[PDB]
Amino acid sequence: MRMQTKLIHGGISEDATTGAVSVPIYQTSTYRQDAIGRHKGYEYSRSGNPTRFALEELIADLEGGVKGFAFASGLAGIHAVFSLLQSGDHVLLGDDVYGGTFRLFNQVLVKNGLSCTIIDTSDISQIKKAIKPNTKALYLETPSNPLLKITDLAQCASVAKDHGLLTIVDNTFATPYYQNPLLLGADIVAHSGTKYLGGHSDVVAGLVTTNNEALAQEIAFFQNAIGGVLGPQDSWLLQRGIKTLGLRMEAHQKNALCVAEFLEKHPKVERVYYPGLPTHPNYELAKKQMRGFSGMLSFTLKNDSEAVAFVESLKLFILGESLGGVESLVGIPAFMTGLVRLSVGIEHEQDLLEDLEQAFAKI
Amino acid sequence: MRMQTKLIHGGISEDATTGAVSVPIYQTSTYRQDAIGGYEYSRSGNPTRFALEELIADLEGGVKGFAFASGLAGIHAVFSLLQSGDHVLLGDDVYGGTFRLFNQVLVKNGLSCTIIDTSDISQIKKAIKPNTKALYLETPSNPLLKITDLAQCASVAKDHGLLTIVDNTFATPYYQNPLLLGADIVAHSGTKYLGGHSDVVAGLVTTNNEALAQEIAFFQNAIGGVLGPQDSWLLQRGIKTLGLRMEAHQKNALCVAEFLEKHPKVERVYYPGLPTHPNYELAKKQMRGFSGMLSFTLKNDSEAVAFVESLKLFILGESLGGVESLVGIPAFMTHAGIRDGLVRLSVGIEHEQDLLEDLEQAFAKI
Amino acid sequence: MRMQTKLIHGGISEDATTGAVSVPIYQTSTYRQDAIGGYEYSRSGNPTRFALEELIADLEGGVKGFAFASGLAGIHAVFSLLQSGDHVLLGDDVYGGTFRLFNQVLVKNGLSCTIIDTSDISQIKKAIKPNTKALYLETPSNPLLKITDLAQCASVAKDHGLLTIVDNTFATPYYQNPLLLGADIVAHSGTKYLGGHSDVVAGLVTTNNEALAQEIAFFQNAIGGVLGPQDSWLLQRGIKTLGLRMEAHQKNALCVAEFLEKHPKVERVYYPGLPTHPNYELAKKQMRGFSGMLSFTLKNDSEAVAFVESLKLFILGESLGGVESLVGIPAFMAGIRDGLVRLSVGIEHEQDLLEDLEQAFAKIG
Amino acid sequence: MRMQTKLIHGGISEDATTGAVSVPIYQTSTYRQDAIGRHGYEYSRSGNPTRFALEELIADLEGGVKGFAFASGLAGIHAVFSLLQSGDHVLLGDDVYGGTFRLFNQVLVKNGLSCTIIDTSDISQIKKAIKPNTKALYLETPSNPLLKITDLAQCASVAKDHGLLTIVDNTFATPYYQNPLLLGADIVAHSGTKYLGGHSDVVAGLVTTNNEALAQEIAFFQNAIGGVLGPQDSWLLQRGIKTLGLRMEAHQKNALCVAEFLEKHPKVERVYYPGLPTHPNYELAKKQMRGFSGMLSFTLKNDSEAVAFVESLKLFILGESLGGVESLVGIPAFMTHACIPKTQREAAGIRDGLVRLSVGIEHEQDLLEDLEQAFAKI
Repeated sequence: MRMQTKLIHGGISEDATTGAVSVPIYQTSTYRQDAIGRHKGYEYSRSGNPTRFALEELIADLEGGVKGFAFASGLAGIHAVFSLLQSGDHVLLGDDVYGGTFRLFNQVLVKNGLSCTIIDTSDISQIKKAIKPNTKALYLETPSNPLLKITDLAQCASVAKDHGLLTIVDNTFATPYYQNPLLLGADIVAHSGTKYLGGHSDVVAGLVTTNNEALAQEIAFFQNAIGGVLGPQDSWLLQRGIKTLGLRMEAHQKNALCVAEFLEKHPKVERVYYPGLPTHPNYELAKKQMRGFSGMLSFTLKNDSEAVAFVESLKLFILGESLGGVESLVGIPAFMTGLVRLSVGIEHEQDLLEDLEQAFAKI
Repeated sequence: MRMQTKLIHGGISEDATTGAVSVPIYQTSTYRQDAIGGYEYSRSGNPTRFALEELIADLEGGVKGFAFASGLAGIHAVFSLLQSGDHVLLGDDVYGGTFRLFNQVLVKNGLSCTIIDTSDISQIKKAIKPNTKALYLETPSNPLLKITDLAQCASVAKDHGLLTIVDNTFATPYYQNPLLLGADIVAHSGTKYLGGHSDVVAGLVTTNNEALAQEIAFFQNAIGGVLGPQDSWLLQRGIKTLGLRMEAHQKNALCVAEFLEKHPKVERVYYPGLPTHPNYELAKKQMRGFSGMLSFTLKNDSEAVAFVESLKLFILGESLGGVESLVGIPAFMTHAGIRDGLVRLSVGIEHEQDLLEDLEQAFAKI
Repeated sequence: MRMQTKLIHGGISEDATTGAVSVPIYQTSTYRQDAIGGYEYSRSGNPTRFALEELIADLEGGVKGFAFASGLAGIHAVFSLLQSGDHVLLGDDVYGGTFRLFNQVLVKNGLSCTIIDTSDISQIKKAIKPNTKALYLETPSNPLLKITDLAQCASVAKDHGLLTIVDNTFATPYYQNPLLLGADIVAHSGTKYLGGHSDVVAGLVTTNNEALAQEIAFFQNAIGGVLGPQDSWLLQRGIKTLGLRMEAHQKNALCVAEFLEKHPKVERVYYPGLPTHPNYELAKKQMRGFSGMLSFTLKNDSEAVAFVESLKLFILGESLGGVESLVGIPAFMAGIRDGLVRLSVGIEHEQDLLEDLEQAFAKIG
Repeated sequence: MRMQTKLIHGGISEDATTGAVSVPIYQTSTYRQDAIGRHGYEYSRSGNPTRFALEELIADLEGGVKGFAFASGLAGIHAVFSLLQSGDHVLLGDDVYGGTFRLFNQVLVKNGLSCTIIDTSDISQIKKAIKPNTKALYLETPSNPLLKITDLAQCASVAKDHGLLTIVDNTFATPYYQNPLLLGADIVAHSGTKYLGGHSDVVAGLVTTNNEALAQEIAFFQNAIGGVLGPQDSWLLQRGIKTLGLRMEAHQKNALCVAEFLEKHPKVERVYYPGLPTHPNYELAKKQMRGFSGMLSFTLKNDSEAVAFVESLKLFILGESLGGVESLVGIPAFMTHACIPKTQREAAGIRDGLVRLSVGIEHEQDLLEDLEQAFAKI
């Protein structure tokens, strides 16, 4: 079965006992057991839950892993991933990773004996040079946010492997529909389900999956030990949202192209950051490792002062703080995470252009 | 507003714009701004979650409330307040998962702990180091229901540089308020009595202190182990009957304890409400009642499994604090005074007679 | 919402319950509670004061605002964050009372300072000590209108562990917004351009930073140098015409600068709006306009007092930033010659202002 | 009116009096007049409706106030330089096409003017070379045969900040992919002979301008020197222009297929094409250009084999010109730059292994098969 068919029938997508084409929401905390040391499969909802498990199975099935793990948020998942390491360990970050991941290290992890080194990861040599005797992981994120900066996954993975290093990839922007880091040498993949996977701006969730059984034992342990689990209703809604991913990602791509092209041939606009443009640095690398480009695009205007007047005069893009939803979103990462980030939604392309038009006419 | 009225109308229990007597569920990740510069992003804040947070703050007399994906998610973020190189003092019978947090997650993140009997006040004195930054209390204890003087402990804690953190899961806010007794931070598993219907996994933390509130607020948002709006809403709904439930829990538990103690095959009963309990007077002092938690040791240890496996009403299972009665053997589940034969009962709200008849029939099988 | 609009509907410009287009004046000291557990005590919080604080936060791009009994009391509270044995860099011509605050108040409390020319970015680099915590800028500067590059000094301070503190009184939030140029704390003497009507003594402070906001709040409350409700309200009221007043101030100040410059009897003229002014290109870049503040030194230095005492429209007085024209010799009230005349150009008719100057010049040698 | 529509309806594209959807060919030397002092045509060296129609079109297409049609690309360039007085100085591109270099070297130099060859991508080199009597800067982008890109906006700005005029040769990128008058240039020159005609069947020059006074000046020397384009060739140039949009779309697509083929090839070294992301100033190229033409050049590894390669080509026509519907091939080192000593050639970046292609509008596959077999023989 193909990706499109897997989004609908993958993992667990059916109640085995009733035939329900939808996995039931197990709003429960505990489970009755036959004799002690002989359970019915589930013991306690923090450790495992049939609804959450179905979702965890789905994301594993999609990214080509052995196990999935659903979390209360993207950050909670990432946090649990880094709980695999001791104090005295080192991690190499990309120079433009998501701000909350930076704050995770800066303010939570570093504090606990975990050191990081920020480097440009599209500069393969900057990673070669940055490894210390205690470096235990390489944390990549491509396309990056904002700026959509592409990193070479297979290369970095190869390089991380001949050193005793973990390749941990944040696949949020380019979904499992467009990119599968585990098939390119990654050990652990993390998403914000809060974004595209959910895709209706109505769930806060993180998903992690892995290629490695030993890694999976570890991640499980810390999901259970720290307990930042995804609830069953959210799990169910995430899975429901995931069902449409393919169609949504297609529509996201189609729209964001029209938007990028229109923006590039504009008098008010200077540079434009989108992976689908032949004009974007490493465009070739992208077509190599991505089956498509999402709906994210940063960009800048020649007049750097108007940035805030432009964003605030738009009437169809929602001025808000997330991305990856069916509604188009807009931000300015200066005060949020003269650069303007667009999360192109799945509204009619013309209405999106007409909305950008009228907001340009105003500056 | 008294406790029993507060449970229903406390924190935010109403929708202000619409008038709705229930808080609406905000299944939403992000909010439109008229910005740039109330709500911005659901991990940082959410109206459903907030209403519950205000509720629990209101019930414990804290300045802020914090809702987590699980009890443990809450405790974890509480200990994220500390730097590597810091020292923590622990109870010798703290909940199994709390001990595992330190042993498996927090020690390897550079924190050190020391296990002392918290009912022994001089043991806490003797165990204090220069890097000791906090004392962690759980009373009554899981699973032996051991009682610890909260005023005394917080007193000794306060006149060193120490934080007094209390897990108040067993007594809930209906029967004990550690903040009003000198504690700095209070943590619950909302999965237990607060939800009460064994259908939600949830943590709740609250604090006396405005600055401490900012720190927890920081690590709630930064680590991101937040309760979802649906679970927040359901947990709030559960809390509305907390008062009535705890009374039934206490009435039944009292009845059961007095049955088990008078029973031929039983050796000791651990229940704070039994006059013969170590620190029974101290319980009456710091608690407005005892919950539904008790455990007992049966004269012949080898019969504990067979006893537990032949109960027909009590559900053999992992958790506690629900309307349905639960039973476990701590030795083989959640995990000094703990013998393989120890049996822990979570007395639910069924008919006292239905619960007694169940135990009667199970003893007849050993 | 644009700045011109924001001055009228920003922060809180309306009573929520009643719909009043003006914030009501809460002449109250205390509030009934349904406690134990919004407003508790007027020193901690007052709805009127808060309205003004929200407005300034909103104007400067801050997260919180803070209203004080005076510009000084605010500056005081800002520096109250620092421990003893800490170090601070000061502009060589910061406000006379800002020096006297450090010189005589904060020093004896264990604080240390170094006077530097801040328009010399290399000079600040030369003065950083290991115990230095903050740089304090003031541009344009009293009374020479010396301009400092906010963006660079912020950067230089940012890559060290330093706090950028800016006194934005002169070029108001309408012309300059330090917080967007990498500043951490902005402070105003509300007594000046913000009130605009020479009838309120006030100080306003705002910040980019949550943790700094917690701190400033703490010290505003603990020292208690808070602004009253009536003064807050009058201040907010004043702020509503800020945009209109600043435009007229500039239009007049440029008109006067060009008169004084082309004048035989005048030596130098200090005004950021003059092309031939140190760092004029810098002014244009970080400021959206030049204000009503200008100074000038005349050729006959001893005849400075005779000039000032013969002005009929301009008022010889002790302040600035009002709708009426003010004049003072900053020496009587390092650049400052005992014949430097400082002009606070009001919003009166320029012809009337120029005709007051003509007649004053026409009485000295 | 979008550009694609302008090519069909722009300037004068209709006979107002008869209805004709084609401008009539005016094979006439003269016109009857109504009375003395009262013409709107007098003599066809000054004015002719057929040529004027095409002239309007090129002004319209390039955003100029007036168009000028000349007997050839050179005639047009020459008429432009006929503005400057004896004594004047000109900054010239080093990659400038033969004819234009020679125009100065062997015609304009002996007539008072004088030049300096400078690289125009390197903007400081222009600044360093401005003399007090310098009055003009002549740019060609993309260039021949290496396709160097040049910043039109900034080069036009630096020239305007001095006393200078900006003259751009917009032949390669057509008015369909580039519009220098809209980037601060004052005069635009084309070889109509090339892409504008499109069918390798007309020799013609086109010049247009922003400036009312420059328009007057160019009109004068057009009429005074008489290097005017004839009415039949004007008409054919206009006819070819009607399909410029389409032809350029096909050229670009075909050129890109070939570009990508060539650089994936083991026997090739550098590929010079502005439409490759790997190309120098590809960034700038995208900003000022709306598309890349059919012109590419490539060097093969074994320098000497370029000859054997070209001789086996059976679809690419070995020929001097460019910008036609048919695909053309040449070796600049021999076809156009044999007079320049091989070492100066290599300095200028022109090796004996540099082959140039004017990719036509044949089926991209056939063109690829053609290159495939030719490579196979070496």
